[PDB]
Amino acid sequence: VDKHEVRVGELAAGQPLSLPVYRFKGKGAGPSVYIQANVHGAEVQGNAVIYQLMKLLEHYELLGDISLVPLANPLGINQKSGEFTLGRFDPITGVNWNREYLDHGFNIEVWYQEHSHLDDDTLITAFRATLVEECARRLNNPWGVTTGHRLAVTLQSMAHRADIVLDLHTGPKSCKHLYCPEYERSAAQYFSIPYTLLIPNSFGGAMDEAAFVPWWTLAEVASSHGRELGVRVSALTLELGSQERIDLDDALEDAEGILAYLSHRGVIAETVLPKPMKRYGCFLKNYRKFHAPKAGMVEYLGKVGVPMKATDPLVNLLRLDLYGTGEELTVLRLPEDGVPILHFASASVHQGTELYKVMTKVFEL
Amino acid sequence: VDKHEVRVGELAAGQPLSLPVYRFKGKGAGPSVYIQANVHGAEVQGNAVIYQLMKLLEHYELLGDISLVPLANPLGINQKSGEFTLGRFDPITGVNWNREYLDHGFNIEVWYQEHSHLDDDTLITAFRATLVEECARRLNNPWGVTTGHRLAVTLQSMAHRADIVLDLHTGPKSCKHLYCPEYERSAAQYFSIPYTLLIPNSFGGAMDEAAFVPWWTLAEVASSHGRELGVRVSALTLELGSQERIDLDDALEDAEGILAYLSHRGVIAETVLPKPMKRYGCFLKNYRKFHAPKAGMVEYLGKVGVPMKATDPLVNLLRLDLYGTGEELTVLRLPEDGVPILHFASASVHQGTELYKVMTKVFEL
Amino acid sequence: RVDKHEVRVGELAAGQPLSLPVYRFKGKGAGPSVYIQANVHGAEVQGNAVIYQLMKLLEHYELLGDISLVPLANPLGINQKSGEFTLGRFDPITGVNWNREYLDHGFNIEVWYQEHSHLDDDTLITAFRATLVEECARRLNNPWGVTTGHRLAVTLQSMAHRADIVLDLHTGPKSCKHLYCPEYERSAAQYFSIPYTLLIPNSFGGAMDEAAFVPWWTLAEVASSHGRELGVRVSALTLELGSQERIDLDDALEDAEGILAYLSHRGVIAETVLPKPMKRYGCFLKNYRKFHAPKAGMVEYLGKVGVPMKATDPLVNLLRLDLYGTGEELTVLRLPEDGVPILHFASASVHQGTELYKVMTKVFEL
Amino acid sequence: VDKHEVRVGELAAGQPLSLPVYRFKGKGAGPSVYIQANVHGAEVQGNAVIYQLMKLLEHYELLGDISLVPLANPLGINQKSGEFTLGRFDPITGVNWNREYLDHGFNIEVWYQEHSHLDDDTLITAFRATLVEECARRLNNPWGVTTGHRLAVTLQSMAHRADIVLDLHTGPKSCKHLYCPEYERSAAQYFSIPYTLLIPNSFGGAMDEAAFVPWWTLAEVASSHGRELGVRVSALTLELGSQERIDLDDALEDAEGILAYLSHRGVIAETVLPKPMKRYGCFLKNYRKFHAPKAGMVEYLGKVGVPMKATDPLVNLLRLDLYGTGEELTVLRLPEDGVPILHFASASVHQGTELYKVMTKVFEL
Repeated sequence: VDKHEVRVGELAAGQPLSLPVYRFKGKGAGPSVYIQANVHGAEVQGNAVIYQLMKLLEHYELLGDISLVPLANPLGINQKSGEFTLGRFDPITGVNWNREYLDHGFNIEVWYQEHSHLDDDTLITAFRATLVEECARRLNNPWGVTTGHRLAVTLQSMAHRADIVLDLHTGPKSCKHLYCPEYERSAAQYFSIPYTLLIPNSFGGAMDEAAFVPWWTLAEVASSHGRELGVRVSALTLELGSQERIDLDDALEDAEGILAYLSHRGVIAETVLPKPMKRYGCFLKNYRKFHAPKAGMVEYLGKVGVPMKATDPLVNLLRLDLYGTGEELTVLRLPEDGVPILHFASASVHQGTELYKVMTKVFEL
Repeated sequence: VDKHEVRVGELAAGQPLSLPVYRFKGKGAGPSVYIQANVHGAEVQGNAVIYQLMKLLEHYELLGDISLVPLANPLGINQKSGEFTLGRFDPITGVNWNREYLDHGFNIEVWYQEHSHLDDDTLITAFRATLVEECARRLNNPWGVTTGHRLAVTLQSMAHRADIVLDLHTGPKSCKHLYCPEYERSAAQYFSIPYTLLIPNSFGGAMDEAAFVPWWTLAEVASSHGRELGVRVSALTLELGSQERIDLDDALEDAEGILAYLSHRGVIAETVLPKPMKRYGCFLKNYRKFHAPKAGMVEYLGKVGVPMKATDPLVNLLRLDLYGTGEELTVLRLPEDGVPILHFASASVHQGTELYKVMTKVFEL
Repeated sequence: RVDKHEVRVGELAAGQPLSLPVYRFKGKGAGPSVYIQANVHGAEVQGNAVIYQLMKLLEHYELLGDISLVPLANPLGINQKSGEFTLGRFDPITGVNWNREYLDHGFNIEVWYQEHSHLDDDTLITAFRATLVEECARRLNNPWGVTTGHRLAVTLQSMAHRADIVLDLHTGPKSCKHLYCPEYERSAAQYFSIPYTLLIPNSFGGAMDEAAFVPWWTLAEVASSHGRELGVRVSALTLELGSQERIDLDDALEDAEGILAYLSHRGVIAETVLPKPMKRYGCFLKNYRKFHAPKAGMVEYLGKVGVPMKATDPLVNLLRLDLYGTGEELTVLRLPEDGVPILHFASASVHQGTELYKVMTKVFEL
Repeated sequence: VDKHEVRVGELAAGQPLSLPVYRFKGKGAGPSVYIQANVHGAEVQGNAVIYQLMKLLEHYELLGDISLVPLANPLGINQKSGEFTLGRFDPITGVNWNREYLDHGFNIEVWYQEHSHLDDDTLITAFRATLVEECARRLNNPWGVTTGHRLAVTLQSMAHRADIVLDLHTGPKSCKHLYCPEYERSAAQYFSIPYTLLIPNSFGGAMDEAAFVPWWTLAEVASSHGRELGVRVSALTLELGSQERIDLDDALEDAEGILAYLSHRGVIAETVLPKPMKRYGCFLKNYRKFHAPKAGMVEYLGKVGVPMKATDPLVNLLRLDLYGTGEELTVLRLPEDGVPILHFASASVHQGTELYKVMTKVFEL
């Protein structure tokens, strides 16, 4: 396993901020893969998944290149506030690190017309080069870029080089879930993840969108001019359970599912079949946020990853300040049938604190 | 002066979160005004400006109603982290409190068509009622709304009721500046603020935009159908110097400038002239952010509100870890001529930390 | 039945007062008085659930002594968030632990004793209590003022000083149920439903229990040095009821049932409530050890809280993706001595020196 | 100037925590010196002081060794919360980095009796070796030590090796002041510092105390057996103005004061005279903390380092929530005549927030 380090920033006291990049060289015509974990500092299980995946890959026949970037945001990973990693956003500005990726601005209609005389492979190579160069340009600005933008664009440049991008995250108190763009709903069949969110061709600041939107858009533009190029990049986001947790056995299960997808895509020569299990989904627009309608102390009743019906108890809300009044213990209920995916990591909420995220209008994939 | 209290939230231990609303009734046909301060918790000087304005208003003849909401975000105001106020964003999620306002989704073209028969005043009354009603609809949701969204929508509902909205902020280490929509560039000459950013018809989550975007879009639609309605609301954001400070004399000067605008608008009967001083403008697109190109300890040389040249030293960057190498003390310079408006409030930066914001292509108003 | 009053403990910059709800059940008898508080550490919310369940139960018992309960005892800490966690343990401005702000009475107890020794036991005790209550008032009446945390602690303390029994309800981070019990009342552990007890000495270290018992224990010592037996006339125990950032009403019922056994034992309630049968272990406080990370990294916790282990047992796996391909990629850290891990760090990522576990060593059955 | 790095810790993502140690070798018999800065993360001016000192030291004739340790707490230096450095205490535990030093437990009376047959220099050498070894023993513990304790003891071990220890800090919003032990009141005359706190032989967790307490106790014990050994180490703490600030020219003034002390002690051969200026002192017991008696917004009126009377206004307390009542704006005053040294860095306080520290019963040195 070839390893190098990639510089992503620098701290006030002088210390460089760098990432370890592990590379497995493929011997064949299989697709290239880029995997990263822990952009969100508290979401550490992704590192254990990378560890297990690399241990497994050491016994497979790699047909395509694989690059793996654990510990992808040291500034967030190393940031504590109390006994909790404050790792989700820049502590100075509040900007979510996974909202700092680069939306390629250029006109794809024009880019396509200017390259439409090239054959598919040549055109694809040129498009990839244009994205990599756009990242370089962005970082070359004399006014500079934000701390998180430098990190994200640096990761993005590496991701753009691959045919397949897997971004490993975790939820707070959460079940395993997956984000797939609508064009590759089938990907969910190979991972070992029970709930999938199908997402549209829209850039919203995150790595997966940053990676797929240019290619999905190029595919549509090409087809609109009678050329069926196809979407040439896969980019998926795996939300592997809960944050602030390392569970090596569970990480192995996640890694086994990833291998099934890698086998399916021809990255590895061996046939690795998907885990037989039920897989459900919902379209992103039906993924709902449930906010505390009143403040108070919270006992979570809705178990993550378990379907619930409209009006079922989601939490008990306890109010010691209201003892004997009639409202010291109340039940907050789920508005619509759905599956609670994740809940707030703390037991005390203000009015409006996000208590849960719930997939509604869920279907079997 | 009538005092009222408006609830905006509730804390886990049981206390309600509420705001003081001071209302002066006008005796006449003057425009109505809504003024708030301290939505960003550290930006406390706005409270002193409200204090001084109310003290002054007691000696003027009010022709229009004025509502004043100091201490507009107690959750942010009361949030300390070390010896400073962590007041800019929700500490749980990182979302800027001034990015939680509501962009009205309804079709203004259709709305206009359905009300085009009304005269100006009734059409304005109808539109205003619609905006107020949409805020109410937003807060009534079984899935709830964020802590910051409840606060923002509550403030916005009050703001929508006024003809003039003044949002009082401060910068970090900053000179006095003003955000003014392009449709009322004339406003800038009445306030006592040397630098003004002229901003376009675009919603970006903030109060001023929330208040003016619907009316500006309405004006455009009306005009397209041959009706020159005009933009019937004014909404301006005053960035009154630096955060984490109360300066009552300085606040009086700010209040006097506000009074000049209110006099100009016929809110008060008396003639209060603008303070004589030079005033400059800049289109929003030319307001640039300068990020640290390297980490280190900063001596700030560019003074806020003082024009400078690209060749001038902006900061000295000290690196004790590089003593003896030639890199221990380096000078940073801005890529372009301009006027630094504000700079970072700390002397320690990581690579990418936003060091200054700078108005470029400045012109005299 | 229950009377509620509010007690002011501070004020916020924007104007809102900081206040506590104080619930009181009046006793109809000669039983001892009891003062119970919870959630002085903001993240330690289970104590509210314990107070809730206890009050629901108490409504059906016969009270011989007064019981005052103070849930939500620190709204400034309780309401303080940082990320998806309550930054509730210390003043966020200064770092000072809210449970290190209590008042150590400085007056000379030997001299106070000599000046009141002619009094009978009950009159001497009443006088001592009055002195403690007055000393708290004097502390808060200072033109230079006092810290935010000291004002809170001293307000709680003055209430606590009025009772015969003080129960401070806490939680650990990821923790089993444990109890702090002063050496002079080792028997108390036999009544609660708590498997592990730390026996603590006569020493003031800034906390409520110490603040409550040190003056009385010292007074008993002074009286005994003169051949007069007064006894330690106040009981002050700290219950660490599981993990923080959690409300578990069923588990809180169990805790409340144990507290009731102690109250029956002390004659606060008329009814017989016998202790839950279970093995109960203890160790002296000096044998309660802090295990710090020897190296930074990602941690998988192997030592389960409340489960005895040996030195040869794995405490955690330490995972280092930055060291992949070397022997340091994944290592096992082990405890240096046999003991019982009580609690561990609430996060999976540690720096060198981060406190990984607290472990009772030299444990014995009580 | 020789430079080496000293390991003090390690972060979660794997990065080492190290300090740059700059060493100037002495040639002769002059006392040795240990200088450190920025143990408290926000107190960055000490770095500028060290930078100036090192530039100056390259031209002086050194008779004793000098070690300088700027950037002495990278974990605290690099920690941000909003636009400020949360650098005073461990963000996990709240423990002040400058309360983590080691109080040597060993019986000095016994130690002295076991070495009383040794002459002064042999005894001094042995006592120093004992202190250094106790630090090593502390760090060699299978149960480990806290993050802050490892740092503090590492710094302390280096400090113990020197004859003169200078710990460079800053206050929040503060004038320049000095902590000087009662046994060397004469040292204060040399520094360029107007206000000095004379401190007793008491260990409170801080570097200076950690460095001097053993030697001061040893002097007491020696003297009690008819041997006037004297206190063989000098340990002073300079609070060099305000935090979150780099001012190079002002740092130069501080460095020159330091060099006057060093010249006075014979560390450098050249005569560097102290700056003429009035110098005052105060015994530590008379340094008082003034806390907010009520919450609110604060305008600081008491200027740091300027004597005041109990009848003078210290702050205006502004309460917008109490407008229209006598409590809308009130004046808080100093209970006793004194010199305000430092005040709170923010303008919004809760009841009990420490507003000022004030030296009372001040005398000219």
